[PDB]
Amino acid sequence: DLQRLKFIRHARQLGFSLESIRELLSIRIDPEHHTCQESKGIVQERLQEVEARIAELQSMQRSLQRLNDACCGTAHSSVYCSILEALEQG
Amino acid sequence: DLQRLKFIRHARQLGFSLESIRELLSIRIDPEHHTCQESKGIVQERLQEVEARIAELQSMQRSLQRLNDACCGTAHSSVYCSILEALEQG
Ligand SMILES: [Zn+2]
Ligand SMILES: [Zn+2]
Ligand SMILES: [Zn+2]
Ligand SMILES: [Zn+2]
Repeated sequence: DLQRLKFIRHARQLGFSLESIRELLSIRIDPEHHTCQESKGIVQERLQEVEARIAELQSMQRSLQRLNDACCGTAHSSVYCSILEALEQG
Repeated sequence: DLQRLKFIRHARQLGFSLESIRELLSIRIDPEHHTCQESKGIVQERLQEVEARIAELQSMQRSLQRLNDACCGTAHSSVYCSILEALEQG
């Protein structure tokens, strides 16, 4: 029951890079020589990384939604498929 | 100017796996023997993959937002930092 393992798992579940986690463990073991500025910087970095991803994934999701909704999804010959036509224009 | 290269790039920008792209190129080269059901299935699979990711990334973003907002981010000794306390409870 080494408590820092739970700490690490939680940082992991938040998608912190191994390098960021090393920094956090460094702060955790010696708090008297680190500040809120350092720990917050690590969080802001990870937060910006996540928000940028979510944005580029939602862009894809919107395009994928249009592609999905326009196709009939039946035995209709793919010779007429809008999905292939769309991927052609991009 | 081999047009299928543009096709591939567009599928790439949508985050389709290499295997899905192989399937699309197979449909593209021989449309007379494939249907909208096949091409749509490939799109739905990718769409569900993206929506699940966006959901797990937004979960992180919400937690990261709370962590970020609660910390003063100044020289305040990390001995009092809420970020480390939070990562402790998870
Ligand atoms: Zn159709
Ligand atoms: Zn179709
Ligand atoms: Zn503080
Ligand atoms: Zn703090």
